[PDB]
Amino acid sequence: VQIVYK
Amino acid sequence: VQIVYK
Amino acid sequence: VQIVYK
Amino acid sequence: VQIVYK
Amino acid sequence: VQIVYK
Amino acid sequence: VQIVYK
Ligand SMILES: O=S(=O)(O)c1cc(S(=O)(=O)O)c2c(/N=N/c3ccccc3)c(O)ccc2c1
Ligand SMILES: O=S(=O)(O)c1cc(S(=O)(=O)O)c2c(/N=N/c3ccccc3)c(O)ccc2c1
Ligand SMILES: O=S(=O)(O)c1cc(S(=O)(=O)O)c2c(/N=N/c3ccccc3)c(O)ccc2c1
Ligand SMILES: O=S(=O)(O)c1cc(S(=O)(=O)O)c2c(/N=N/c3ccccc3)c(O)ccc2c1
Ligand SMILES: [Zn+2]
Ligand SMILES: [Zn+2]
Ligand SMILES: [Zn+2]
Ligand SMILES: [Zn+2]
Ligand SMILES: [Zn+2]
Ligand SMILES: [Zn+2]
Ligand SMILES: [Zn+2]
Ligand SMILES: [Zn+2]
Ligand SMILES: [Zn+2]
Ligand SMILES: [Zn+2]
Ligand SMILES: [Zn+2]
Ligand SMILES: [Zn+2]
Repeated sequence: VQIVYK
Repeated sequence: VQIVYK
Repeated sequence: VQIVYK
Repeated sequence: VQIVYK
Repeated sequence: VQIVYK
Repeated sequence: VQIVYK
C-alpha cells in the first residue's frame, strides 16, 4: 500500500 | 493499492 | 487498485 | 476513499 | 482513506 | 489514514 498527499 | 492526492 | 486525484 | 478485500 | 485486508 | 491487515 502507498498513499501520497502532495 | 496506490492512492495519490495532488 | 490505483486512485489518483489531480 | 475506502478499499476492502474480504 | 481506509484500506482493509481480511 | 487507517490500514488494517487481518
Ligand atoms: O511519495 S512520493 O511523492 O515520494 C512518491 C510519489 C509517487 S507518485 O506521485 O504517485 O508518482 C511515486 C510513484 N508514482 N507512481 C505512479 C505511477 C503512475 C501513476 C501514478 C503514480 C512511483 O512509481 C514511485 C515512487 C513515488 C513516490
Ligand atoms: O498518481 S500519478 O499522478 O503519479 C499517476 C497518474 C497516472 S494517470 O494520470 O492515470 O495517467 C499514471 C498512469 N496513467 N495511466 C493511464 C493510462 C491511460 C488512461 C488513463 C490513465 C500510469 O500508467 C502509471 C502511473 C501513473 C501515475
Ligand atoms: O472494511 S470492513 O469490512 O470493515 C467494511 C466493509 C463494508 S462493505 O463490505 O463495503 O459493506 C463497509 C460498508 N459497506 N458499504 C457498502 C454499502 C452498499 C454496498 C457496498 C458496500 C459500510 O457502509 C461501512 C463500513 C464498512 C466496513
Ligand atoms: O484495526 S482494527 O482491527 O482494530 C479495526 C478494524 C476496523 S475494520 O475492520 O475496518 O472494520 C475498524 C473499523 N471498521 N470500519 C469499517 C466500516 C465499514 C466498512 C469497513 C470498515 C472502525 O470503524 C473503527 C475501528 C476499526 C478498527
Ligand atoms: Zn513523488
Ligand atoms: Zn500541495
Ligand atoms: Zn507523481
Ligand atoms: Zn494540487
Ligand atoms: Zn501522474
Ligand atoms: Zn488540480
Ligand atoms: Zn465489513
Ligand atoms: Zn475471503
Ligand atoms: Zn471489520
Ligand atoms: Zn481472511
Ligand atoms: Zn477490528
Ligand atoms: Zn487472518
